Amino acid sequence: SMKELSTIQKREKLNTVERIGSEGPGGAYHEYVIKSNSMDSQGNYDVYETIKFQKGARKEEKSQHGVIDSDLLEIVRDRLKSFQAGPFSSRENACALTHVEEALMWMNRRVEDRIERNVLGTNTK
Amino acid sequence: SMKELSTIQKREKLNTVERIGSEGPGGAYHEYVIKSNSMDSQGNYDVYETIKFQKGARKEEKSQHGVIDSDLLEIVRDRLKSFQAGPFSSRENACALTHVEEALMWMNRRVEDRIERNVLGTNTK
Ligand SMILES: Nc1ncnc2c1ncn2[C@@H]1O[C@@H]2COP(=O)(O)OP(=O)(O)OC[C@H]3O[C@@H](O[C@@H]1[C@@H]2O)[C@H](O)[C@@H]3O
Ligand SMILES: Nc1ncnc2c1ncn2[C@@H]1O[C@@H]2COP(=O)(O)OP(=O)(O)OC[C@H]3O[C@@H](O[C@@H]1[C@@H]2O)[C@H](O)[C@@H]3O
Repeated sequence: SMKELSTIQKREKLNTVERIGSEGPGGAYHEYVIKSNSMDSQGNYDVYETIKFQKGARKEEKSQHGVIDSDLLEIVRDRLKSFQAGPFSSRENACALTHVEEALMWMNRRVEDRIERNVLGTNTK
Repeated sequence: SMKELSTIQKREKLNTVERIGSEGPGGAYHEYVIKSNSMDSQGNYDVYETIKFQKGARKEEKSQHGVIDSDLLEIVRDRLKSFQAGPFSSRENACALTHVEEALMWMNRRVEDRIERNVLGTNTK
């Protein structure tokens, strides 16, 4: 099945984000589609992109390799840094960037804690 | 051309994220690759995914449609929400999720400000 995400942005959205499939390992969904909101005059949706996540903890049998959430945030972190070094910097970009980095820091704190407890990549609290 | 991002996570990374090509509109890069740190039985990457961004402000001549940064953050917001409803919820996930959402709110504050000033989709401060 598929459900569209309710996004924080409400107006002038370029793309919609769709959640594909059912809940899987960790309680998470593992496939998302980014799709143009509007069509051109020939009916084409210029953007139609699928992102598939790592599905199951990496050391567990039958897990499948994929993207991980920090990868996406690192890309947006780099984009925001570029925008701030470019001709159209803004305070909003500055604040978004700090929050994206703080998210990444919390995700990495989780990783390093799981390394310390020797549970990274396993289905263990 | 290609450059590996320096990520907040330093250890046990699933994937490497790379920036492809040169700086373009807005001072930003517009192509990123996510590739696994693991190889399959034939020495090919288990994961090799490419993200291409909206390139040029949307109303300018020759701009190209693509992913936008808030789409990626919305996917991560949904994943963290799922993790927090699932069997392996954690305090780090909750703090990460609030920061992702606050980043999305700042990004939307920028959008709505540019709408009010009638500059959204144009190369103007
Ligand atoms: N913030 C988070 N990031 C990643 N996983 C998280 C998480 N919060 C909870 N989980 C779940 O907690 C267990 C071990 O987690 P991790 O040890 O970090 O596993 P990892 O090898 O990186 O695989 C990650 C993959 O495992 C599955 O969910 C995991 C897995 O059930 C799911 O498919 C995910 O894509
Ligand atoms: N947080 C941010 N998000 C998007 N753009 C940002 C930004 N900070 C600065 N900019 C740049 O500032 C100008 C007007 O910006 P936006 O009006 O928001 O334009 P948008 O139509 O959404 O296209 C976006 C595309 O325009 C190009 O960069 C823009 C563009 O030079 C670039 O290729 C980007 O992918």
